[PDB]
Amino acid sequence: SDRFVIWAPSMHNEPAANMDQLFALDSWAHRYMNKMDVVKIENCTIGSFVEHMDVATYDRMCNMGFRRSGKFLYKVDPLRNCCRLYTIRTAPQELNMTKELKKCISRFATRITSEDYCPAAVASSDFVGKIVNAEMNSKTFYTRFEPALYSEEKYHLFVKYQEKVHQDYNNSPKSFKRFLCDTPFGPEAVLGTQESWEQLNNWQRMKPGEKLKHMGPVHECYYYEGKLIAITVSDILPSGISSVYFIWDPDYSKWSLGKLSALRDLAIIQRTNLQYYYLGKANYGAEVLDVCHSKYIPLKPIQDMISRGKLFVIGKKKTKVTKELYLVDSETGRGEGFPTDNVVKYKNIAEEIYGVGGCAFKSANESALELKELYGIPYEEEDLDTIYHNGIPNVVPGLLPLWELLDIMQSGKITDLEGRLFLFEIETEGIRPLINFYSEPPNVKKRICDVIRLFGFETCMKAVILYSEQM
Repeated sequence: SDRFVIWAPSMHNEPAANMDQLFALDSWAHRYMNKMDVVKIENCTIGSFVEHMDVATYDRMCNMGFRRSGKFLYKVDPLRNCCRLYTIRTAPQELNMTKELKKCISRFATRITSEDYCPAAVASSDFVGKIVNAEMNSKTFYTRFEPALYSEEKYHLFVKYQEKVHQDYNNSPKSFKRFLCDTPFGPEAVLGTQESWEQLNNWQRMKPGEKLKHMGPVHECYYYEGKLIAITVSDILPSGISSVYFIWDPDYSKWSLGKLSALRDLAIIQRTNLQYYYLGKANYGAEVLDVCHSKYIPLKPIQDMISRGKLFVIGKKKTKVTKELYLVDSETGRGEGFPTDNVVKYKNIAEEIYGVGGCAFKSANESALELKELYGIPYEEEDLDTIYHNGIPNVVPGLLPLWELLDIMQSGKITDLEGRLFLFEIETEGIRPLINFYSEPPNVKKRICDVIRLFGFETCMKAVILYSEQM
């Protein structure tokens, strides 16, 4: 119910990255296989600076394909970007325990507990039981959940990690605050109450039926023998836990703290009566997000993402598509799965839609021309062909197709935003209501349309769009 106060969405450029794998579809790689020198591959990021939102909204956004960097809620263009990141969720009950993970957990339980540790008879695959049992019977290792706030030792460990692992030496305390301490959440969501922190710290002792009181960003600090060894920046969501970033002492590369942190997060999710883990290699037993449906499909049948990471739109063979897939408001971001019938041998229709001869492109150009000509919204035909050589493209998988936006305009559904959506120009002495959409300036119209396309229509109904007319 909390208002969704955001800046107008934009597209940012951070280009820093075997020349045959950086394409999201095989046909576009084939078309530009010999012209790689003239292709302008950039590392794009479509997002929006969020000024305030509640935890439930960010949960919905995760289930729409979003991740946050500080206050910047973003997603990558899964068709044009050099790196396609997939929103993948994992439940602790459905995780494929490999042999390396079992060795990791065994060595962990051996190093944290004394030699006098007589272990229980927990199964070799119940990693949650081993983690909880060994960590409760250990006097050398512990963790502490605490608010996402700045401290000098946290920043020092951050710098050491960044420079010895990621080889990044351009780190300042402002960047650490702005990336791992600044959050778009309320003061309760960040700070909370001491009682909720005591509950979350006793997650090993939580019994089924008991609910987490705390929902918001947290820092889990790993302490071994009094020394800070790792920090897990994560978001406690109503549906689970979303990992934002992970930091670990390089001197402890013996521990494989990334795998250990993932397994411990799964153990927490199971004990804290949460369901999913939002990761954001080879064998998982997890399920990824089809953004064109905003629905999750298991990852085993989809070997193309596991092998090449190229795009994938699920569909049926006996159905031919004419335009991009309709996004159903009130179901996008709800974590809905695909039916588990194996008779419908779902094919990949991503090439039919976003490929070279894709229908999405002509449909979007025609819809954009019609929008600009009939309603004064500044859309231009862009990808008449050659999707590789500012603003936001007319065809992006996971965004609301332009024909749906045109239907919203034609059906008069757009008038449902007026009286609900509020706008905030900083230089106008105040926040103002939306009285008439069609009488707004064209740039304001396109900002509202970008919010609708990127975050959904029902979310835009409860939004507050901040804008200045200098960008």
